Amino acid sequence: NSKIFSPFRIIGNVSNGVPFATGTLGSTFYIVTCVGKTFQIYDANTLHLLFVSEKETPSSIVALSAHFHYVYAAYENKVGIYKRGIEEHLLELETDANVEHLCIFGDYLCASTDDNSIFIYKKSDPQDKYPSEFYTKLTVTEIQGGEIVSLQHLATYLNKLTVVTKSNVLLFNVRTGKLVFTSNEFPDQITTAEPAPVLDIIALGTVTGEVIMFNMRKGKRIRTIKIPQSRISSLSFRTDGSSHLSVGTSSGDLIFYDLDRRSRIHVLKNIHRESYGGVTQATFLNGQPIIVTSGGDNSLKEYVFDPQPPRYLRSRGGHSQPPSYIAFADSQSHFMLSASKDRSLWSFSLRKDAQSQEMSQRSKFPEIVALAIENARIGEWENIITAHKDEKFARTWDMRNKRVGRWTFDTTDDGFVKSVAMSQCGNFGFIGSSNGSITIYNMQSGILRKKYKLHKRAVTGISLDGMNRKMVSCGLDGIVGFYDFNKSTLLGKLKLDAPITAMVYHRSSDLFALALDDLSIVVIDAVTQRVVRQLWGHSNRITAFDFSPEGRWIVSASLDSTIRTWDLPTGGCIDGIIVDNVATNVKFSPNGDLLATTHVTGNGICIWTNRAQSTRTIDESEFARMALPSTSVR
Repeated sequence: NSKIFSPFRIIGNVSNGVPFATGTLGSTFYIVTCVGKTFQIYDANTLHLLFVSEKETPSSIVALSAHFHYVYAAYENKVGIYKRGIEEHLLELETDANVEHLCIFGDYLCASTDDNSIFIYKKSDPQDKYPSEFYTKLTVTEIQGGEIVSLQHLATYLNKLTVVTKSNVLLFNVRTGKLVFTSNEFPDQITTAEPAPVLDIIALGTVTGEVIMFNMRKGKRIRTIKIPQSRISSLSFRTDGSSHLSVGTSSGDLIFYDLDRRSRIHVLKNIHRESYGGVTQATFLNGQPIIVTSGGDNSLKEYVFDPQPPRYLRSRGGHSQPPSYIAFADSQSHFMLSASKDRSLWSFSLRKDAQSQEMSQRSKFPEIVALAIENARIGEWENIITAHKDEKFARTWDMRNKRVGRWTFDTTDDGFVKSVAMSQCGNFGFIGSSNGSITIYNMQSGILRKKYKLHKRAVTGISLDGMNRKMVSCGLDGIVGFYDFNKSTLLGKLKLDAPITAMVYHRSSDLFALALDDLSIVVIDAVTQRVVRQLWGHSNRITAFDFSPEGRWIVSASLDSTIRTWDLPTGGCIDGIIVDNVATNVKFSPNGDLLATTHVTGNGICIWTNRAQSTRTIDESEFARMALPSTSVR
């Protein structure tokens, strides 16, 4: 519908809080996470991205299970059966209820719904790849038990499904339909269940921090371990020889307990954010001393036990909150630098492996409010500058070692840093203060080189031409400053009619654009120091903007929930897109091929293909109402 941009894919998505599944991969295992309406499959021993489901489900995936080489994904009243990210079959349950839980075992598929029904599907022939024929519908009436919490199959329990509810534990024979067992009432609410590696035993977690070892055959407790003032969210048994139990909690802690020594081994504190559900799943890999953990904070971590407290091994993740600032890190379209209000700085790969890595800050730094990066001096010295909220100094980072750098750059006028910039050569860093000063630092030695004082209000933008001749600045005072870099002379001043909130400088054309509080975009020629164009159209605050690499276009985003393309030779809007999720950032790839956008909701970065590498006709309400790119692509 848009004439310029077509949705490509989304970067930086790992997990959303749905408990991940584990399956078999030849000799190794695979991990299935949820991203929303898409699942992703990783190798368990490398965390390499193996698959992503090729086609989005109509609604959000609620449950994931893996059985051999098949993934079962529940959404609405449906269960999708996938192999290699490709849907091989779709089960539509005869109900308007939603599927909540899944259990696949023997010739059976069991899917419980939110009205306490359990739909049972069966293989026609045992050598079928998956169950497909509806067999029966069980129901747990409120007298038989409480709300269904989990469906489990215990080892050697032929044709027998264990249905754990909030108040009790039931045993159904799914072949005959008979309820063969129902335990005594449990006093405290059951929240979690997990088959033990020995006969007849299932582990049950409660709302109170109790893990109960329950014997299904005799129908009695065998053991009850108390975890003080914790709410259990996951259980898993180690199975490599050591009789250990892991207990995840909603507060984000992972507790390791020795079943034989009856003592608390250890506790990994706050490995996942509590506000996102804490530990939503934690699983020991079968036969291995490795535990895989996840939460709703978009991370997937792996912990090992060396032949001793567990040691961090590897992990994959992205931001837990929407990205606040982004930038292309290089001209080969390899990495993107991305900052979020979760106080993290990440580098995301744009390539197929979807690799990513958080910038080491070696309790986090305050949230980033401005960002600049240049690839010129990578490996040689610091090449990233960040401004942080309410801090009077900018920090530096090293893109080579993915770690914070040596220098901090003070404003010198007791103001906060409100803008940062870098020379193309990578030799200089620029810092703009809330008190008006502009400071120029040496990226190699960290030394203060030069100081300018023109603005009397916050400097909201700074840049320097590719030849380091003329430096330009903007501020909330509505002033545009022009300075000689080699000396320190004020080359000129412009007074604009509204406060200026941001600047983007186009080095190959020496034009720079400014976002003003009057909702216009002002384009200025740095050589002539004159306004050459003014763009009017947006009906709300401008969030971001960028030049197309050639210099012909400017693309802008706004609170009005639009993304507009402006042709500079005419100053007219030649394309407009209406999104349902306001764009907070827009950046062109160094080469004109891609457009990166960040939005109010969503942890990732949207990639768009510029399919116009066009008419000059004006538009109005002919804007396209486009959706964001699919998480199922690539």
